[PDB]
Amino acid sequence: ALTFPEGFLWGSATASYQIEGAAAEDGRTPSIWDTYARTPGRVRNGDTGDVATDHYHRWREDVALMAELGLGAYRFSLAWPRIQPTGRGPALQKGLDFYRRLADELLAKGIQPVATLYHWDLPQELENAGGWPERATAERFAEYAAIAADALGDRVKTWTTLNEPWCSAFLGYGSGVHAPGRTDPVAALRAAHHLNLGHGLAVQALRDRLPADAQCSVTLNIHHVRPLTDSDADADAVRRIDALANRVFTGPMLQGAYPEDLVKDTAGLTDWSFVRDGDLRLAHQKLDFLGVNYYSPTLVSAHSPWPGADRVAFHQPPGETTAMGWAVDPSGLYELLRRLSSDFPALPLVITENGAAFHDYADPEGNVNDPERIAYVRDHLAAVHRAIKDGSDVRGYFLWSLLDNFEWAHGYSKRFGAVYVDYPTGTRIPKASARWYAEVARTGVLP
Amino acid sequence: ALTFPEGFLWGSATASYQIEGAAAEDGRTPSIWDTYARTPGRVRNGDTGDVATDHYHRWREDVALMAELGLGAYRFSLAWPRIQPTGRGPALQKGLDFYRRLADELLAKGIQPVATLYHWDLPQELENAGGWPERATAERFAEYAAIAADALGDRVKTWTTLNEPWCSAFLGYGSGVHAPGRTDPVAALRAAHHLNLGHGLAVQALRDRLPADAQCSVTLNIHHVRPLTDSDADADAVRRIDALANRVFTGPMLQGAYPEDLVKDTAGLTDWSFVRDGDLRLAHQKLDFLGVNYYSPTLVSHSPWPGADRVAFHQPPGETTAMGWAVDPSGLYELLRRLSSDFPALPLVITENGAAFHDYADPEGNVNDPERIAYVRDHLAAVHRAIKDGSDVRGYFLWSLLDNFEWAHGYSKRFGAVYVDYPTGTRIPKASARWYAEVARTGVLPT
Ligand SMILES: OC[C@H]1O[C@@](CO)(O[C@H]2O[C@H](CO)[C@@H](O)[C@H](O)[C@H]2O)[C@@H](O)[C@@H]1O
Repeated sequence: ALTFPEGFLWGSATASYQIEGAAAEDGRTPSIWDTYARTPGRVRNGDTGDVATDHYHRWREDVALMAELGLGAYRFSLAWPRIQPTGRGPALQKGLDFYRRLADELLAKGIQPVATLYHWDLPQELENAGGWPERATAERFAEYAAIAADALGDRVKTWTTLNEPWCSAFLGYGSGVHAPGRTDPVAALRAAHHLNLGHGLAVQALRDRLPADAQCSVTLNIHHVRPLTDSDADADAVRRIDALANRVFTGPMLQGAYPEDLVKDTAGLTDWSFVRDGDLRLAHQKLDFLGVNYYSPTLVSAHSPWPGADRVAFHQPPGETTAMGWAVDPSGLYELLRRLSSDFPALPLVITENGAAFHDYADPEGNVNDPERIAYVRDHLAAVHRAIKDGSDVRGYFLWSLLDNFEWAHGYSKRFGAVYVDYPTGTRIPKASARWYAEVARTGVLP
Repeated sequence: ALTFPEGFLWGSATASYQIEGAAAEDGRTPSIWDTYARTPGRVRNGDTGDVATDHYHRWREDVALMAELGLGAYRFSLAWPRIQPTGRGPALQKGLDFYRRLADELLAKGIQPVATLYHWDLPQELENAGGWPERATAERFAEYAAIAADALGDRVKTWTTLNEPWCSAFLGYGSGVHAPGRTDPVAALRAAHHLNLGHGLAVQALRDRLPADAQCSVTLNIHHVRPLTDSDADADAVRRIDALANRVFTGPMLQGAYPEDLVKDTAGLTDWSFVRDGDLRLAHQKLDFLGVNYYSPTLVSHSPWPGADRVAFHQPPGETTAMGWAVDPSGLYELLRRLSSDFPALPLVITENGAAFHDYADPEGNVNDPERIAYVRDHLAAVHRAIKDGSDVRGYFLWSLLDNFEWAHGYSKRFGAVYVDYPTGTRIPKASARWYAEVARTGVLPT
């Protein structure tokens, strides 16, 4: 039985388009994912987030559920399309009101609201104007950040600018398997840069409009890259992928510069002239903690999500697999945390996303048993505890996700929730893992 | 497009314990599967068929769906536990009445009732007395056949004695992964013989109590065994498994003799003294057609394969289903060609073919299963080729009309053309249901 540090934060996480629904209600206009999902062949079975879990209408019930589970924090994302339809123009108060009431209720329940400004639902109009590969998008994001802070700054004290920019840039503009579905290596790199720029401009805006005690962060899915063999070549492959997966973001955001090896690796693709003088300084803002997302390790040896790394081959890491077919290896989380502690010793860490998809089902008696999820979470929490014992400054853990939801290109075919959702009715059924996690959250002890 | 013979029969199939529920109503007492499911660790998540799809109560709705889908036949099994609780004594009219009403409803809507006498739900009392390894069970089964024929003979004109005796004998008494859960190679072989015997005695009883035009059959899951390599050693492994999986039943049932190689292969286990004088002639009864069940190929190079410890099994190449089984329609084509070669004068009916996929109902209440449509279409194409090449196949039954209790897998695997939300029992015809209906209506297979 492992005991976690005093004050360790126990929460769950969700994203706006994945759970809200009410896609065309109260002033919300389409995001790139609305467009993408409605495009034949882009999302499994043509699923869309039109309704999803209907959280927009069931929000009060969901907060009550969080309270019953004894969670200390709730990480959610703000829908740019609801707050500032089209990505420009004035704030839409009706949109902000949804988050005002949500945040107020969370606080009334003693649950800390943690808001992510951008979790992929870019207003379609901004993509029409060029999307992330277009510089203006970064400036538009900073204006949106100010709008959000002005409206919710008095109730929300923990802010995250972006969630997994690697996915937005490389899957969104590199391999095109995520909205908006474009496939151009240079567009992907430009997108990555403007996400770095937007992030910095947003933190600047947040610091200026939020109370002095407010916390600001960014959430990155830190790939833990390992080599297939001891070969010197495979070690170079690890470097290349680490550069593209992590350092293209941690470099600018946490060090104020793009890694030189990355620039060299991509020299045949671009000269990075879109990096205007001063952009790196703006991207490099002081953060209160780094949000880390992790699910599985990476093993290595024009339409790719890895511009310039065509020589690299990827392999299935060893271990049992989840419904995503991803390997289950908690050692990757431990090693990843140690790497971060070594590279950024003074930066506190928070696991903002970790969880697993399994083929859950409600039986005739109305129960949803997911012992596999309990095992996955338990094992990964053990790895986190071990990293902490070894010196890593980890301050919290957020289980992706409180609810089964729209898992992007997979549609509703993949269930990650602690709480099962019967989509046709919207009925929530806490799974066995919800009851187990609630105990961990209430005792701070991992059995 | 491929056009099937205008007289080709199109149906769907189910089994009593898998769909009925009402496990303790109207006099029904525990079958070996009720007992097995109640045993910790035997069935996924402790699932049981106590409620299942609640078909015992909602059957009228299911027959209505079949009619809506234009199916020409419905294959179902009779629950011995409902008809004769202890496996002997007075037949319960309430039990018989359920099936009489069901058969009448099917006929009223132009659907041909096809009844299977035994689909694994052996009355517990018969197991307490020895189960299938005990000869009396075969005798009791034949007396049960007469009871069923007397009560339903005026309505049901197509009868099947046993469904997949290989599973009953070897999974039930060999590896113990199926009810009753015993693990004894000799018990498994004795069970196999008594299933062979019971089958024959039942056919005799059916022929005696049914109208002259009634048809009798047996359903066997015929394993299509292939060797990993072209070695003679692998070829012999194929022979050994083919003997244990198929010929241990086809030999006695269709040829009046156990294959000599099987007797040799098992000489270290038994001398088959339980095979009494006259037993082979009894097992060898003329049938109107052979029911064939097929899902995936078998690749070879406590066990359910007595005397075959020198054989290893491998994952056959191809896409996989939720069961992890390889999808290979060529196995069905080849299997049919072999049966046509071995038993040319014996008509064939595909009594079971289908696939499990991780289906879900989306927010709009739809269940899309294009993977199942592809599976069925591909296998039907294989059947059509077999027919064109000379195989006498006269019907096809999609396992299963409904998602149901999939034995040791519990409710974790969905095979239905119709989705079932277990907590409510709500039925939602999947995309495959509408697609299959079109095929069953015109007999035209769109490729
Ligand atoms: O020395 C940079 C250091 O101070 C912070 C405030 O704590 O930000 C200032 O410096 C930036 C870089 O020149 C400006 O872009 C920003 O507006 C300004 O307040 C931190 O972000 C940084 O770590």
